[PDB]
Amino acid sequence: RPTFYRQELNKTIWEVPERYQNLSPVGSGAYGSVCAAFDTKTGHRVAVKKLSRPFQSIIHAKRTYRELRLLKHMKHENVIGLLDVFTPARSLEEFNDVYLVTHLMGADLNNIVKCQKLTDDHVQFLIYQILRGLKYIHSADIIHRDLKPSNLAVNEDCELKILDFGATRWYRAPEIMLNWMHYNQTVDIWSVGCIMAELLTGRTLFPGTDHIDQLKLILRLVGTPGAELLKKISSESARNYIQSLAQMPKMNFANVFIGANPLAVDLLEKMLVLDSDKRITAAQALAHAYFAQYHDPDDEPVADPYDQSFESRDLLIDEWKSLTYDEVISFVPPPL
Ligand SMILES: CS(=O)(=O)N1CCC[C@@H](NC(=O)[C@H](CCC2CCCCC2)NC(=O)c2ccc(CNc3ncnc4c3cnn4-c3ccccc3)cc2)C1
Repeated sequence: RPTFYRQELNKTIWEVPERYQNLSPVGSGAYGSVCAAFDTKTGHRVAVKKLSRPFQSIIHAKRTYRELRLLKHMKHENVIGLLDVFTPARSLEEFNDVYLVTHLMGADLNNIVKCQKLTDDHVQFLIYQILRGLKYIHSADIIHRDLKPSNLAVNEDCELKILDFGATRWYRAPEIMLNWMHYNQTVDIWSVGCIMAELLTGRTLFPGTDHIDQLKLILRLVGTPGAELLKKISSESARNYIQSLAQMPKMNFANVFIGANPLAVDLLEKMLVLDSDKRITAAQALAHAYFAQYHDPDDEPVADPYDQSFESRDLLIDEWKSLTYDEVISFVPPPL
C-alpha cells in the first residue's frame, strides 16, 4: 500500500498517493472533481477524478460500480483506459471515496475545430478512429448513448479517444427523442453521422431549439418515415406524431454537403438513416471506401467478454460498495 497525503482544493478534501504531485483543479468545475497531476512514477501528466457522493444511494452506488467495471474493461487505442483506481480506505468498513486516474486530455474535438479548418485527410482519420473505438465497445454489448464532440479527446497526432464525462440533443438518434422501445448500438452511428457532418460543414447539422424543433430538422433531411419504418411503431399516437412533425418541406441530402468528398456523403447517407434496423454498423462503416487510406481489418479488434449481468440486479448500497471495493483492490495497472 502506498503513502497518501491530504489537501483542500476548492473546499474539496483530496487524499492521493504521493506519486501523484502538483494536483491542480481542471475544467472550471463543470467536469466534476478533477485535478491535473504529475505521475512521478512515469513523469507524464494525468487526470485524477475523485468520485462525487459515490455511495449516497442505490443508483449512485451501482453507477460508481458500472463506471469502474467499464473503465477496467476498455483496453483499446480509441477508447479511454484506466491507469489507476485508488481509495485512501485501509478497509471496506471505511470505504467512501473513489479516485480514477486516466491520461490528461489536451483538447476535445470541439477545441480542435475552433483551432483549425479540418481537411478530408483529417475527417477520414478522425471518423475511422471513432468507428474503430465503437466497433470494440459495441462488441462488448456497450452503447455509448451520448457520443458528442466534448466526449472525444484528440492529441497532437490527431489520435482520438472516446470517453464519457457525464449539447447531447444535437447528436442524439431520433428513436431516443421519441422514446421508442427498440434501442440498438446504431444510436451511436447516428451521432457519428452528426459529428462527421459538423466536421465537413463546420456547422451543427440539426441545431434544434428543443427536441420537437430537433425532430423537424431531422425529418426534413432524412425523409417522411417510409412504409418500412411506420410498420414498426405500435402506438397510433406515436405514428401520427412522427408523420405530424414531417410537414417541413423535404431537403436534398447531397445539397446540404456541396463541396464534401462524395465518398463522405455516401457514408453520411448510411449513418443518418431514420430506420435503425437499416442504419450501418461500426464494423461495416470501417469497410466503407472513404476509409481506404486507413482501414486494416486485422487491426480493428473486438473487446473481450464483458460481464454486464450486474446491470439487471436490484442490490443494497453495501453490496454495490462491496463489489466496488473488490474491483479497486484487485486492479492491475496497464504496462508502460
Ligand atoms: C451510465 S453511468 O451513470 O454510469 N454514467 C454517468 C455519466 C458518466 C459515465 N462515465 C463513464 O462510465 C465512462 C466510462 C464508460 C466508457 C467510456 C468510453 C465509451 C464506452 C463507455 N467514464 C469516462 O469516460 C471517464 C472519463 C474521464 C475520467 C477521469 N478523467 C478526466 N475526467 C475529467 N476531466 C478530465 C479527465 C481527463 N482530462 N480531463 C480534462 C478536462 C478538462 C480540461 C482538461 C482535462 C474518468 C472516467 C457513466
